[PDB]
Amino acid sequence: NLIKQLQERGLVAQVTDEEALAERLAQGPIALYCGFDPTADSLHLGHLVPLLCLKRFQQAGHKPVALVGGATGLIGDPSFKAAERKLNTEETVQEWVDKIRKQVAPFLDFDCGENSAIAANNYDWFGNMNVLTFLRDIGKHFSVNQMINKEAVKQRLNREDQGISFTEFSYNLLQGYDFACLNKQYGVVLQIGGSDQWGNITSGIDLTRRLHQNQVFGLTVPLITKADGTKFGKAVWLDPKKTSPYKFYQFWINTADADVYRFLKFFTFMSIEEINALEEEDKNRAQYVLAEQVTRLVHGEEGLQAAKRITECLFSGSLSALSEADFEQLAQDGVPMVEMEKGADLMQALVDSELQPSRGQARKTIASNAITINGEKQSDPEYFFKEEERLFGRFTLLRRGKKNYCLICWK
Amino acid sequence: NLIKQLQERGLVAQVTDEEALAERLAQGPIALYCGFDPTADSLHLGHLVPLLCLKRFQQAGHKPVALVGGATGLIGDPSFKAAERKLNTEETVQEWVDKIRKQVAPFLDFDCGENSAIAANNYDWFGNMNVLTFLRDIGKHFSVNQMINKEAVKQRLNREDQGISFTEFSYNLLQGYDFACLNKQYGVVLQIGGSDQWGNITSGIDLTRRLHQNQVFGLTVPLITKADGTKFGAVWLDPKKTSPYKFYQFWINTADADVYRFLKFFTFMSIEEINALEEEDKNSGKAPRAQYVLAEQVTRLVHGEEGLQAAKRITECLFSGSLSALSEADFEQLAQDGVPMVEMEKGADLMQALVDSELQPSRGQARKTIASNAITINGEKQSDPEYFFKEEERLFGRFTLLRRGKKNYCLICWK
Ligand SMILES: Nc1ncnc2c1ncn2[C@@H]1O[C@H](COS(=O)(=O)NC(=O)[C@@H](N)Cc2ccc(O)cc2)[C@@H](O)[C@H]1O
Ligand SMILES: Nc1ncnc2c1ncn2[C@@H]1O[C@H](COS(=O)(=O)NC(=O)[C@@H](N)Cc2ccc(O)cc2)[C@@H](O)[C@H]1O
Repeated sequence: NLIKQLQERGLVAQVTDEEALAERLAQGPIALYCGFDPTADSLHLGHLVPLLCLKRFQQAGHKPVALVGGATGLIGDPSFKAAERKLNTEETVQEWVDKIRKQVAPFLDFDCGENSAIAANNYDWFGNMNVLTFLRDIGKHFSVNQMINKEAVKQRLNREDQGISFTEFSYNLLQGYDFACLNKQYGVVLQIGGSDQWGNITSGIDLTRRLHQNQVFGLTVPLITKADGTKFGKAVWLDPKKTSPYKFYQFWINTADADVYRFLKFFTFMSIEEINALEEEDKNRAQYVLAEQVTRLVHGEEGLQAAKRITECLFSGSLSALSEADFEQLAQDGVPMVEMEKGADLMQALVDSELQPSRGQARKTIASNAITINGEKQSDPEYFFKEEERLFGRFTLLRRGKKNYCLICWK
Repeated sequence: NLIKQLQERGLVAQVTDEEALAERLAQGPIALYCGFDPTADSLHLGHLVPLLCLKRFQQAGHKPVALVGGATGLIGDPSFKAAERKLNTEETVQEWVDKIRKQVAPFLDFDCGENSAIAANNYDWFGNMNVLTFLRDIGKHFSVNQMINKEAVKQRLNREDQGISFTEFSYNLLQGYDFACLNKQYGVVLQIGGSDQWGNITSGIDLTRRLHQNQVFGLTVPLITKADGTKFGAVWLDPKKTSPYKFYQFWINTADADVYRFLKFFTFMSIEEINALEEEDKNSGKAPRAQYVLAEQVTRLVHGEEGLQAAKRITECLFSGSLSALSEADFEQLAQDGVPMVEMEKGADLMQALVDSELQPSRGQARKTIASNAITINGEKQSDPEYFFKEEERLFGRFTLLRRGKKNYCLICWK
């Protein structure tokens, strides 16, 4: 039983009429969906949780529908959001829709027969829907009394200064209708999402009964968090131009022990048997396994190898294996960086990079043999960089002591 | 000062930025509007209060716009309504729209130059409006925190079983946008309505500022009520719903505590004439005659001179007993709603007509009441208990009016 398997990974927050869903799942392939709103040019790690859950259902033989909210992204989901969001333009949302659709696509199989993935966009039905049609055909089925009692919008209905527009309050009807629309178009009988989506999902379940006299189900995944109560993603984007594969990999390497086994369950396709065996062995490595799996999953074999090669070069101080693209990752977000004019001396580099507070202090630090230039020791306080030390004519990696790095990017 | 004149008739509940509105009114003609939703095939007396107020503004030189809610009638106004209304069909609402627009038209002047009245319909702009456009362009300007606390809908938001749909909750936004539309299309700067419309009006004022960067105003008329606290069922303007006779009699029977206020609300008599009529009644030493004046004015206004003459002829014939002056059309007003009526098969005796009309409990009782000379047939006394009606007594071959005592009537409609 797939629900039982997901419950064992800790991937089930809530599920509607669970016994019936397990029976329908047991009978044969179902169509299911999860929606993703375009509120940025990329998804982050949080979005990856239900995205991989769509693939977990596909691996079990079910048909995943990945919806991108071209219409809902023009409205804004208020669910457990403390503040009203500014509206985004139609041009910006369309740009984001395209980027998200393309980012989701490699996570699912679009060519595996009957259960092949389908990309959907709710702008296809809301983009031309008349307002009186929406209010009469959809709105009459929604009770404002029940809407104001939804946990997701309750904290917004106490004081107007921390309030909600009619625009964001109508959001629940759009996602509610999306479920009914996918049920009629594709026979979708299940919607998944994170726990904040519970109220938007149950509205679609109810609306599908009222509009199409069909029974549909809901399943939420817990919102993934760190055990120490801090905010998850200290954000971690899927786009390599926002979070480099190296930074992505390092985020996983540095997972706390209290989080590492839970993260392996949420973010990898490793069996529950191997994760438990990995946990027992360490009680009498997991961060390394987690980093390898998720980095290869998001950034591919090439991405994982670049992240490992950069990590190794920084640990060893030997930079010969680094390519120009590797240095681009370091400058982006890998190590602290400073832009400098060619001709600057070593003292000025240490001051401008904030590795040293003054030229006088930097002189003593250099003379003490604390500084490396591309991994090589340089103890002449009066030194000027050689042209060959400007790797790819652009980069020079400084290190103070055994671990304090700074990348000089030459103008 | 038009606002002050309306305040003296008791026709002003609330006014936004009153000094600025009075200054705008004194500068020259303005364009104003009032909306009427199609929830029935006719307007009633309540709807007549703001409709006549549109005419009062027109008489002062202003330009009235009478909007009929082709779109809003497909949504439903929840304002101060205890229960959620069922949605009406597009075909039914269209039929009602046509009937209401035609019923409204004779009350305003459509041919008096620059301030000629205009007929409008909000279906013109909502019929082709996309949902994302409405939600973004209009909806972003509305706070749900403020909406749920509006007096017109707050009572609906405590019991789920006695609740409000998103459909009816969205209504305030539609009427709000209508004011922005009429401001842009016709330079409408004022909306009037009854006091239940205050919140729908102020939403339009705020939205016009946000969308068109224009200053507009609101003025409400008090909801006309009775002094005894009872409900002001309905008295319709359509003669096929409320006959001119019944309409006239409703005004005749106005309570003394209500008659002068009703003159101010429902007629175009000057405040000086109404005050002189109250003064005369206060010093006459007899019962008031103002009800007669009110009945003549409003019946002539709504049903014309012909309607008034029919109501008076029917009243006079019932009072005199002599029905010779009654036409077939007059008897049809009586059968519709003038007096209680019963359908009976020709051949029924007087005793059975008294029992079936519920004028008597039994034939045995009917026998004694007939013998006591308490029964009239078409105003003529009939004291024979064993009497059968004559063919000549079935007026126009199908009407006989029975009366027990001085006022217990029943029209027999012969089959
Ligand atoms: N930290 C996290 N852990 C687990 N899941 C997480 C998460 N952060 C985000 N998610 C989930 O990732 C998904 C996409 O996030 S989202 O774009 O903010 N979601 C939304 O705004 C949905 N209303 C989108 C939507 C859903 C269905 C529709 O028919 C239409 C639109 C949601 O299911 C959300 O719960
Ligand atoms: N007893 C009464 N006394 C005085 N005025 C009364 C009344 N009963 C009804 N009215 C008024 O008669 C007018 C029409 O009544 S109604 O058809 O119920 N009105 C409505 O439902 C409004 N929402 C119509 C409307 C108004 C403006 C728009 O842009 C669109 C529609 C309103 O101004 C109402 O306040």
